[PDB]
Formats: sequence, structure tokens, C-alpha cells
Amino acid sequence: FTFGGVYQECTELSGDVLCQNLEQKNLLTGDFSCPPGYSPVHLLSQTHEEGYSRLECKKKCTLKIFCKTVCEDVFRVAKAEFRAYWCVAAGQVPDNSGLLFGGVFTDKTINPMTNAQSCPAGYIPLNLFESLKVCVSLDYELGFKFSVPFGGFFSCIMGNPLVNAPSLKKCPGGFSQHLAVISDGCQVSYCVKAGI
Ligand SMILES: [Cl-]
Repeated sequence: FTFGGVYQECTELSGDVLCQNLEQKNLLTGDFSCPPGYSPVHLLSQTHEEGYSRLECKKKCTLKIFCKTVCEDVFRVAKAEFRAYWCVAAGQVPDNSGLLFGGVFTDKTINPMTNAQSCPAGYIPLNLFESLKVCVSLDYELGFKFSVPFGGFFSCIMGNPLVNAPSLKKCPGGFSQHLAVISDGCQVSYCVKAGI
């Protein structure tokens, strides 16, 4: 099975502080898209809210004619929508280009491939959802050492098209199902080869 990457779009809803950390381009395309011959699979769309301190200035006046400005940190709420995708081969189309898969982890979970909140050596962490990191690499000769076969993603709203169109929330063939994250009550899982 070939892995065409993941990506994540973002739209600011109040403030403009969040999409910097929420948006994630696809390594393979330079954009929020899938390589030719791959299909975007929409895993999830949700809004992230966050409290932050914004610097603001305000004028206090005595009799509207003697005025002074003061600037302070003020507590505000930032909100933004993220829309999460992964890329799956619709057909065999042109090969062998695709990404090596090196596990996933969050700020509060651990990556079974490396047993650390990290990716294997030479791998890039890509942002997905609010805090998931997806470990990815492009160099087969150094990556395959640290790569596990990848069997797809699926979520509470979207099945896994690699199962063998019907989109079943399942893992294909000889792959085992593992929980990635629960994002605002929505389950997101991934599939890897049977193993510890
Ligand atoms: Cl949802």
C-alpha cells in the first residue's frame, strides 16, 4: 500500500493567531493537495479555540481634552477551523513514489515505532488535528530501516478506502487497528502491520 501524505487546511474565525500551527502542506505537492492519481480522504473538520494575551492600547481622558494612552496585555479567545485529509491511491497509476510511514504521537501519547514523543531518525513530523504528529520520510535507503507498512487512516465520519466503493471504518488484510486520537469525541485510528 502506498501512502500519499496528509495535509490540513485552516481558516481563522476570531483573531489570526492559530493557522500558523494548524495548517500543514503536503510534502509531495507543496500544497494542500494530493499527488496526481491520489484522492483526498476527508478525516475531520473541527474548530480549535484557545485563550491568549493580546497587546492593546486604550485612551483614558480627563474632560475629553487631557488624554493618556496605556497599553496592556488583555485576555482574548482565538478560534480557527482545521480540515484534515490524507491521500490515498485511487488506482495503481504511476509508481513507486510515495511516503514512508514512521508512526504517530501526540503531546500526551507516545509513538510505538520509536517509543518516544518523536519520529525515527531522518523523519519529519507533520501536524494533523490539534496535536497529532505524523512521522514521514522521503528517502527509502535510509528510511526503510525505520519504516512500517502503512494500511490507512479512518475516523468516526470516514471509512478506510484501502479495505478490500464502500468505505469501511476498518483495517485491510493483515493489518492491525490502533487508536490515533479522540478529537472532540470523534475517534481517529490508523492501520499498521500486525505486530507490537
Ligand atoms: Cl465531528
